[PDB]
Amino acid sequence: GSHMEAVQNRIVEAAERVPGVRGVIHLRARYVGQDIWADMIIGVDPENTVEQAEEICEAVQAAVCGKIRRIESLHVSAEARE
Amino acid sequence: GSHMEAVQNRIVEAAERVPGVRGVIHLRARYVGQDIWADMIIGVDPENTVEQAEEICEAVQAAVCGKIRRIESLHVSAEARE
Ligand SMILES: [Cl-]
Repeated sequence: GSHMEAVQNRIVEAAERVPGVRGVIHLRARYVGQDIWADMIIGVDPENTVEQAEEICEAVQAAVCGKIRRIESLHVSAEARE
Repeated sequence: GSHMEAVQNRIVEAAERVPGVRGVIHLRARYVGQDIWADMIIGVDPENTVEQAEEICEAVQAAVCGKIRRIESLHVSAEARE
């Protein structure tokens, strides 16, 4: 990977463009057949509510899955950053 | 393709998001090794100047090449639409 680094670059870029994301802290992506399954942690504003942070995570899931068709599973969690 | 239809979808989407593009009229993409070479026609406003249309074409080239790393050659021309 090769194939995978270009997919990981697209995942990070997609995520970082979602309102309220303060960087991708962690991303692990793996092939399951031809499909990608991935697990991500994003940074968020410490003073966002838990509800808002969950909304940002959901918006990242939608953006990333929408942009990268091969992704068939994506978990997104959040940590306070900056 | 398989591989290629997903690349063509990304090309069209990238192009259509550039200011002043009125649809992708034509796209031919081919693999040269692992690289993509492509030829595209976009629609533009008939009342744009030739200079403006050339600027839109150049902006499409930049956007598409920037978004799809495997593309190593992209020609973009314009036709009046709508
Ligand atoms: Cl591919």
